[PDB]
This record gives sequence, structure tokens and C-alpha cells, in this order.
Amino acid sequence: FYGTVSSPDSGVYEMKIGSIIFQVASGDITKEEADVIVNSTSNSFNLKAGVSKAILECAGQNVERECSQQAQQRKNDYIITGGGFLRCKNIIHVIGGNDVKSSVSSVLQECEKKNYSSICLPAIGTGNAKQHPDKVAEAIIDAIEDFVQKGSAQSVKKVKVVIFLPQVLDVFYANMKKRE
Ligand SMILES: [Cl-]
Ligand SMILES: [Cl-]
Repeated sequence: FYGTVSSPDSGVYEMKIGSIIFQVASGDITKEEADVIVNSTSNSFNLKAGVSKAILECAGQNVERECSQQAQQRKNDYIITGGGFLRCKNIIHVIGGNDVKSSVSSVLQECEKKNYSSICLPAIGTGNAKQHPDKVAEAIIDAIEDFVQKGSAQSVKKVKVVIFLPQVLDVFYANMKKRE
């Protein structure tokens, strides 16, 4: 399923996985525009540290309130909120400590359910949850490969990982070159 790894802009890398453009870059995820932005939170959906702090501060208090209230109503594997003041239609809040392949599979299925074309996510689980970056990179790309292999890619055209630490971007780049 894998295409050639190229660089469309300085420090940005991309490759095809089936019909999907998979892109990685380092920077501030809150500057991104996408149908869905993913937040890597805790099992309380109340984490406000590192990337989750940037996301909740920029998304605003209506997104914070909706997370806390949804988390009270039942036990959630993940929560879908509106985008608040982020440049997106929905935020999907995934638990950083959870299986990252499972989390990305859920995000892809929820995006197809809404006929969404673009997803932006962080290096899920590499912050608060302290999952190893190479395991997280393997898990994210494996989830997209499985999705594509099942013929599930319809509306989803672009998956972009915007990574806080350039040193973690380097791990994603190496994982992409392994598959090329
Ligand atoms: Cl995390
Ligand atoms: Cl990150």
C-alpha cells in the first residue's frame, strides 16, 4: 500500500498509504485546520498539560465543559466534542494510555461516519502517558494500513501527525522509511 516518502515543505514528510496522504511535521497542533483534531487526554478527559493544555486553552471553556459532562454520564473510550475555537468541525479526545492503534482506528471510523476528509493528530500517548515514540509511530501507521487494507478509506483523504518534539518527528520519519 506504501508510496515514496517525500518532503513537500522544510521538516514535513509525506507518503501514500493506499489512497490516503499520510503526513508528519513538528509544530503546534492548535495552528492546524482539519475536519477533526485529535486530543491525547487522560481517562478522566480532564488532562490540561503539554499538548492537551494547548488544545483545551485554544478550543475554549465550552469544549472543556462538554468533555467533563460527557465523562460523568458514562465510561467513554473516547469523547467527540465540537471544535470550539480550534480550526476544526470536531475534536476527538482519545485516552493517551490506551492502545494507540485502537484509538486511531476509532478516529478513522468516526471520520468516515461524518464524511470527513482531513484528520490532524499529535503523537498520541508520548506525553503524559509516556508510551515509547517508536511504538506510537508503529501503532498510528499500522492503524491507517489496516483501515486501507479493509477498503475502508472513502471520505478520509489526509491524515497529518503534528508532533510537539522534533526528536519524535525523527522517529516517525524512520518508521515511514522502513515501510516505503
Ligand atoms: Cl499522552
Ligand atoms: Cl505530540
